[PDB]
Amino acid sequence: FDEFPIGEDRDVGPLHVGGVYFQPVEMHPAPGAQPSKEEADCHIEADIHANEAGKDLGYGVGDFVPYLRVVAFLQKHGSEKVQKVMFAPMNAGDGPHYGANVKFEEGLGTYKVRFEIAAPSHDEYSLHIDEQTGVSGRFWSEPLVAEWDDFEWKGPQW
Amino acid sequence: DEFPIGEDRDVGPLHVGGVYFQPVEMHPAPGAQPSKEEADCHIEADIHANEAGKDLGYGVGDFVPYLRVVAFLQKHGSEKVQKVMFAPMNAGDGPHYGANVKFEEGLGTYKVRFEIAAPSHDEYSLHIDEQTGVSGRFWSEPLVAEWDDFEWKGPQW
Ligand SMILES: [Cl-]
Ligand SMILES: [Cl-]
Ligand SMILES: [Cl-]
Ligand SMILES: [Cl-]
Ligand SMILES: [Zn+2]
Ligand SMILES: [Zn+2]
Repeated sequence: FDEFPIGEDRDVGPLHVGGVYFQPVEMHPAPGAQPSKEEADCHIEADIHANEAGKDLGYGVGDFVPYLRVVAFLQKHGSEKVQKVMFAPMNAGDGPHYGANVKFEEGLGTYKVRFEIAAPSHDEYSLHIDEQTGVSGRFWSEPLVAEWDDFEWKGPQW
Repeated sequence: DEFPIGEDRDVGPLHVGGVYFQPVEMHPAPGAQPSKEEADCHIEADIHANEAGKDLGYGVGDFVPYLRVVAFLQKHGSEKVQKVMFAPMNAGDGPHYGANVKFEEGLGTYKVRFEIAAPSHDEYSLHIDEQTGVSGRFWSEPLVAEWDDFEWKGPQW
């Protein structure tokens, strides 16, 4: 399946973050309130793996980082409207990622695309912190941001 | 120093290993598990994708997140069953499903059963189109990895 880049990959805190988009997909079960394959303009995927700093949190470097809460914000240049898109964790043929089928509500054009990545919720994940088996790192409190100021929505490339 | 609960099992698309060692301090402290000081040990369920595995879109050896893992402990000679809710967490050696555990029935031989449920309906999805798309589907009833002769003789540390 052809993947198209959103922009340059980012390294933010303990995460390596990439963004791609491609034709809308059919997901099972259909996640949250996302548009159907027919209603969507495309599928946007956030590829999140631990980088070297991720090692202090106990992640294997280069591995997928689960239990995160990822939200994308889309804002067309010259517009005050901002779309807020909740990403969901899911598997495609090339493994897990956070993604969503999305509509570019203000049409064709240039958009600021921002991914805000929050650490797992308090009751959803833990870290060993004892000396013997523990980690020296901790999760981030303020959400990490990977953003692209000039993404071009030029319509389906399929 | 890690000790096995028994031999690793392959159940459906999962490679499941069970180990135990000294109790640990976790942050946040998960559900109702005993503290490092209160506990007998820490038990870990290591769950990674096997060849079957690939059908769901995982890479062989990848940790499989979003599962709901519970362990049932039953001492040989007793009718009592103790239930242990595992929680997802990272240790210095990576992500695992684990729990600090106090053996309510004490020293002895136990049947140890891990029940592994697929992600909740609203917590994970699969791309199912021909194009992007995976052919396997998550299991309905929990997968089981069981050891019937686990010997708990007290701390080995
Ligand atoms: Cl924005
Ligand atoms: Cl929270
Ligand atoms: Cl900012
Ligand atoms: Cl049992
Ligand atoms: Zn996706
Ligand atoms: Zn653990």
